[PDB]
Amino acid sequence: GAASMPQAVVLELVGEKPPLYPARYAHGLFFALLSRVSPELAQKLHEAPRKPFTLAPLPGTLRLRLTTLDDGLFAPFLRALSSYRLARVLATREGHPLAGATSWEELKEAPKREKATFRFLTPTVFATSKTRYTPLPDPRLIAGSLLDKWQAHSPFPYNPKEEAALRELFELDLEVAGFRNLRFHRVQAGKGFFPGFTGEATLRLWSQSLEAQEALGRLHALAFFSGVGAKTPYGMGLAVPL
Amino acid sequence: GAASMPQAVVLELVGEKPPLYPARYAHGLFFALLSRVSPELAQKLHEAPRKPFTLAPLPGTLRLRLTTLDDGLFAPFLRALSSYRLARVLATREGHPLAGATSWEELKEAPKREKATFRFLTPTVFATSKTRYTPLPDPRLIAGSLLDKWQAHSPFPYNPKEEAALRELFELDLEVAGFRNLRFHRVQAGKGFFPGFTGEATLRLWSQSLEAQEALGRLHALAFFSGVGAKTPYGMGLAVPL
Ligand SMILES: [Zn+2]
Ligand SMILES: [Zn+2]
Ligand SMILES: [Zn+2]
Ligand SMILES: [Zn+2]
Ligand SMILES: [Zn+2]
Ligand SMILES: [Zn+2]
Ligand SMILES: [Zn+2]
Ligand SMILES: [Zn+2]
Ligand SMILES: [Zn+2]
Ligand SMILES: [Zn+2]
Repeated sequence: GAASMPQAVVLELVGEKPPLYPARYAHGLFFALLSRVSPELAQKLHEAPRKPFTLAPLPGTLRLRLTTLDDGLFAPFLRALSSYRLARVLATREGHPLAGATSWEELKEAPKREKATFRFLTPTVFATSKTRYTPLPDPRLIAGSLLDKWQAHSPFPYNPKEEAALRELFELDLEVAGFRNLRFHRVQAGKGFFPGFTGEATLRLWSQSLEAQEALGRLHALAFFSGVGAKTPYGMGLAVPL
Repeated sequence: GAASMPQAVVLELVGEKPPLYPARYAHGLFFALLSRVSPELAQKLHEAPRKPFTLAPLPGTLRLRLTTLDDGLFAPFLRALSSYRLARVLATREGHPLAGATSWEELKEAPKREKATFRFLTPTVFATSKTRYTPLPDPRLIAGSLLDKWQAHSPFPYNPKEEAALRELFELDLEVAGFRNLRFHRVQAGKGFFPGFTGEATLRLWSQSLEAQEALGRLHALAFFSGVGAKTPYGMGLAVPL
């Protein structure tokens, strides 16, 4: 088919009599709509440990944001489109600021940055195998997670030496320059519960380094689609570049 | 002389016409009072890179909190005791909740803990040599900093193997269980400016381990006097155990 690329859409649900703590119901519903047309396709996903997507409720109307780094997978579904019914599918920025698509080429075209600010809309956490969970805006973990996602999914990965150079630059010269409205959360992400933070955080390069700045710009742009950290398929790590 | 031990005192200043942003003036004043009696003793301190104390302004009245892990050094000074005059010296908990003394033996007698909460009243930061500054409540850094201070100043240090065991336990099993009212700051600490955080943070041992729990209790108690992290002589790292 045509070239795959990252995409985000916002599903607008309106409920006549909504439950008490609606966000929790994100999973049950997404599948319901998905299963309504194609019970079959819903199955592989509920079953799969291969989750090639992020799904998170936004903070009577409930908005569920879905993103993927591969266009192709949810295209048919997008074509198809309690007391919650589906009022709108917003697949454009015009429809919703958190919806839209961007090519990998465009992401690569992203302007270089000395500083990069992120708004973490849903609890965000980092998983390190020892599994340790870090619910803090560690600059190295934020950038490293984004770089992991880029290398895993981009058609334009950095080569090993570029990658290692970037990681060492991050380790050496990337600081958290500030944070705002930081809050601790503990939420269900799949079967278990995990700690995470929300709020805003700003990363800064101590360094003047073109390579690093360009990388930072690209990774900052990627976050809109990829999210940050662990459990992104389960509503966690929704991170908007500012 | 008599056995040295940690001590904290709160100096109560009252200013008829206070400056705009009073806390900044903490250093200039502490010396002034100190120099008023003994210009000579003030000198070694302004000069010394050996700062065996912490000094921080509390958040017309300005309160300056002074602590030491060695009683002996500021005893003579304590005996002696803008439009700011010194109204009171509070050297007891009865006088002020953040003043008082505790023996090393008592600190050792501290009850074991699975969880330990700290209130960071002044911006707190960790220095790691690569110098990297971490203005976040990293559990390993909090506990490691406190253990550093204990080992450096206690008459009852852990032996090398005990210490290493503790550090590995912290690395493996210590989590940040929560945080409240976290805020980012950038403040002058001596000659330069440094980032730091304030707020409350709670550490939790995943582990049931008597050794670790006892250590956590002792370190949690020590913080009242030692502070946490870097630049404690310069108003930073004021951490109250809760
Ligand atoms: Zn389910
Ligand atoms: Zn282009
Ligand atoms: Zn755990
Ligand atoms: Zn992936
Ligand atoms: Zn992929
Ligand atoms: Zn001075
Ligand atoms: Zn006793
Ligand atoms: Zn620096
Ligand atoms: Zn020391
Ligand atoms: Zn000492």
